Amino acid sequence: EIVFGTTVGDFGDMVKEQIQAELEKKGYTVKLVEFTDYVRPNLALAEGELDINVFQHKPYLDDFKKEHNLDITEVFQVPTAPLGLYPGKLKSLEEVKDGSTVSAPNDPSNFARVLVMLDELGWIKLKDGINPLTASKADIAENLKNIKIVELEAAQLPRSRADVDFAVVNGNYAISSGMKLTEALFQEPSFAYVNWSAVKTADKDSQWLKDVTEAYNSDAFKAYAHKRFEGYKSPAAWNE
Ligand code: MED
Repeated sequence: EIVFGTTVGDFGDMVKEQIQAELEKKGYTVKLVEFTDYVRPNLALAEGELDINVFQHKPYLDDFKKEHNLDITEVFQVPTAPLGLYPGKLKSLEEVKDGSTVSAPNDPSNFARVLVMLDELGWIKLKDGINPLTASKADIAENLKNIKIVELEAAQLPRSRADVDFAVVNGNYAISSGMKLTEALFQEPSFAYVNWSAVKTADKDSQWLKDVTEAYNSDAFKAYAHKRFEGYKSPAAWNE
């Protein structure tokens, strides 16, 4: 029995609609546990409540496992809903004003993504030569449009659109709140945040993980993903 943990929505649908049957064909049973937050899944994995989770990108994982002393590691990538800047009280990028508010996730690896996006938009200017994966407020050279960044817990970002001019929303929460990726005013161009599964390091060589990895890389899964998850960013290894 393989116990998966995912965030609600797209990553759990992948298990229930495609992966689970592929693994049952090989004699496994599958249990899915879903989470509404980003903090519990790696802790449940490390404590043995999960065998594998699918919810995070590698910058998040690298930071989280180091901070909390978790002996876990990434395995394979999965199709991922991209990060986007979405309309809030203002409906178009050209409407940005001096002092416009932008809501952003408050954890460091996802906050960096917002600063890189704001620099790409020309709303702020980051210093030269920084590490984009750890971009922080100290790396801002000039806040060109005096953007006020409103930092929130990531799950709160869809609801923040009533309170801020623009909202930068993680794809999993955008999808699960009924937002459409095509409604974004600007989508992150990077592929560094295509999400990874994670397991306890002790399990990296297990036969069950080999079978899970094959399930997420099958022709059938790719065909399903391309239809069910249009506009998602693909694993690098799919070589699309
Ligand atoms: C926990 S890392 C952030 C969530 C991830 N699904 C993303 O690519 O936005």
